[PDB]
Amino acid sequence: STVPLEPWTAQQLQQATQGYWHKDQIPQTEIKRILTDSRHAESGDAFLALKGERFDAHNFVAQVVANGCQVAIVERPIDAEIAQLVVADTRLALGQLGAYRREQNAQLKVIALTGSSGKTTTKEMLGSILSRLAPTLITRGNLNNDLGVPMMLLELRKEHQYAVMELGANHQGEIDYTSKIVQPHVAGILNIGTAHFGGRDGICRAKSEIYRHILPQGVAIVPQQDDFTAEIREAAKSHQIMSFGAGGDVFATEIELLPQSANFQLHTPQGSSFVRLPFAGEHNVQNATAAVAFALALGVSLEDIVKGLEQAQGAKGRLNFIQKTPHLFIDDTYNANPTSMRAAAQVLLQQNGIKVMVMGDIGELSWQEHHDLGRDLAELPLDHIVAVGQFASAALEGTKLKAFQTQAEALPFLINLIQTHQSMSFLFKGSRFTHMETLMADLMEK
Ligand SMILES: Nc1ncnc2c1ncn2[C@@H]1O[C@H](COP(=O)(O)OP(=O)(O)NP(=O)(O)O)[C@@H](O)[C@H]1O
Ligand SMILES: [Mg+2]
Repeated sequence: STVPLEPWTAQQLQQATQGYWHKDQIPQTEIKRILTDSRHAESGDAFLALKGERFDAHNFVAQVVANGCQVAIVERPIDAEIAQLVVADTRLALGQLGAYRREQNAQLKVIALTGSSGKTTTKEMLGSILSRLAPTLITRGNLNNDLGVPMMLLELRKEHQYAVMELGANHQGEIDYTSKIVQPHVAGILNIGTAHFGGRDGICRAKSEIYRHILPQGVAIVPQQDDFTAEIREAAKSHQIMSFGAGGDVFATEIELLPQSANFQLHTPQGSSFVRLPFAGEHNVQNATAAVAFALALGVSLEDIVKGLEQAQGAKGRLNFIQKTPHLFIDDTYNANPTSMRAAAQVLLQQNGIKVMVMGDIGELSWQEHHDLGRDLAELPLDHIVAVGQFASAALEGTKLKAFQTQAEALPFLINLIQTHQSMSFLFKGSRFTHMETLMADLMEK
């Protein structure tokens, strides 16, 4: 990474991993950064060599030596001029290094959260709330798995008073592993979504591992309106509990959905407040109520929580409203599924001007799915539907909808829509692998 980092001593590296220095060659200078990318390691870094499926970064140690790196963390001694901390397993050692740094920072109050949807948005909301009060570390991008979580904890500094760790795992045992490294004071689940083997039951059990390592006198956060609310409350029973959602501790009433925001009355065990939330859509109201519950569990005042929500900003590709007078471009390109795709159309339906929904394929599904999506969206009063990809033909089945196999062929059509019409409102969305944000940037170019 590239943020300011607190250095490591050779002694700290060894103590965290219980490794040994090869041939007793011990670095006499401090280590400024631990990284896994052989392209970027330089003088002062420690290169930690990971292996995985058909890959082994031990193969690239000569590259980091040629580039000036003089410290490596490895599973086996390499014949090279570099100090080497030898460990049994470098994936485990990375976990231990993150766990050690988390433990050394005893001043921290720590949140861990998971869920099928809304993790990143809820994390950003908490980040806004907590960063107003003190230095706060939150998960960057998708660093939320067995490697990403400890990589994030390496960025902890003595100045940090708060940490908000997103945990992304979906499979049995994975959340136990990362949440044990994190050692949260407050943790919980936002929702259980649709089936990925194991079924939704398996997803529930996996994410319920997040309650196992909550620290003494901590708090478990539970969703009060989930299909698995009762099972999740049982999983959290060894901890003090707070809930969010209708019928729960923290909930919203008189919700008003505006074109780029949402108004509602917020209710909590610490009092109530109106909230002018600068996020669009009912799902983001739900994410706000979860952030409120997490923040109250850390003792933040309701007043500071509302101030944090009202100035919070969304992650990239999550309903970003981009004004390009006299046109609007909504960037919702981060990902897609059949449910969220229909939800996005509802947001576009609230905008002024000629409404054009540009959509790419939805993965992990498929033909019948797009057939019904193209049918349902065509019944909506959208002005134009531009379907791009391998299943655009399916959506065409069931004037309003045009289908393109490639983006290259879709770009002139979108350009022609400008000419054919008067302000336009575009919304762009597709699964991550379709990266519809290039087609959006390409239309915006001119
Ligand atoms: N609470 C929610 N319930 C249902 N869908 C939601 C919710 N919040 C967001 N979404 C949808 O999920 C998309 C991604 O939201 P995001 O906050 O990035 O979730 P995430 O849980 O971090 N995803 P991921 O890290 O890829 O597993 C949004 O663009 C919405 O379409
Ligand atoms: Mg995420």
